[PDB]
Amino acid sequence: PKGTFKDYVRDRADLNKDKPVIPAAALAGYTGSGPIQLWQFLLELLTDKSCQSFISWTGDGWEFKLSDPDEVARRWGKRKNKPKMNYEKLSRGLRYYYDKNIIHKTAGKRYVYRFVCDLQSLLGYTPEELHAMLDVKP
Amino acid sequence: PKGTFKDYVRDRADLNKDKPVIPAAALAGYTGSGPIQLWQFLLELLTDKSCQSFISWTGDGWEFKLSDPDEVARRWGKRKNKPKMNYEKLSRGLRYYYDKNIIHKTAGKRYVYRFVCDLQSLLGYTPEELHAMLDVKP
Repeated sequence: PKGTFKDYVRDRADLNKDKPVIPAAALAGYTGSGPIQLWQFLLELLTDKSCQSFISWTGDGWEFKLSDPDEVARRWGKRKNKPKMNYEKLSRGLRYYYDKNIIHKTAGKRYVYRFVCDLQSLLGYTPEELHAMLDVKP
Repeated sequence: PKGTFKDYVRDRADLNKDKPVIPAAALAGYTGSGPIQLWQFLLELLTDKSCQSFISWTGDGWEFKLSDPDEVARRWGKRKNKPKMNYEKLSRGLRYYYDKNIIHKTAGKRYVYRFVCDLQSLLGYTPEELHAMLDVKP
């Protein structure tokens, strides 16, 4: 392409990309879920500094917000090779996690959710630790 | 719950896994190649310290050896969700790269090939540079 592959990688690194704390494929392998799942993908985006403009931790425990839900849906589609992925499907996926108690929606607010499963024990990180590593303001 | 995700990751790191100098996905993205191609996959394995037992650089420029061709094929099939992938198909794939001048086979030797496209200009790395980062004996 333009410059060398080395340039490409350096440019991505400079933009804080390709180094999520919790890579979805890695978490899928660890949990043995086979295919990558939406909740694991959201976790990767939330621990990827380059993604903070469209999805981020609110600073309240495991609560997060979708600043650009369409972008989130777009990336999800690309990751699962489903070009037809959209916000309608993304929201349906999120509602599915309600009864599964993986993700709950924050009442009286919009596009704000919270992981309600025990991620601290599963992941080995506290909300504080993760927020420091990602330099989250709140 | 065999440890935490964090332990799972450190365990793999202690085995020199998950850190290829040239990830196939990244290379495909940079070249705008779409799906990951076999030659890109070989480059990934060749720059992944954890794969040296079945595929490695010979120490002569961009020449490499498939010490365990069957395992290489298995990993390729696994990466592309192609369960039928095996040595016969992998070898067919390699031969296809001949007239495409991407990879040529070293005559007179067994399981030895060489990238013949200009990888130095494409990657930004010299063979010797990669060899050093990978502790190639030779």
